[PDB]
Amino acid sequence: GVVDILKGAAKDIAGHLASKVMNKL
Repeated sequence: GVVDILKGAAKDIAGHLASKVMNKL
């Protein structure tokens, strides 16, 4: 449920950092 999905959040928010670098270079 929401509990499990919460795990994907850390991956999304954290994974977002990587995407930020892509937009830069």
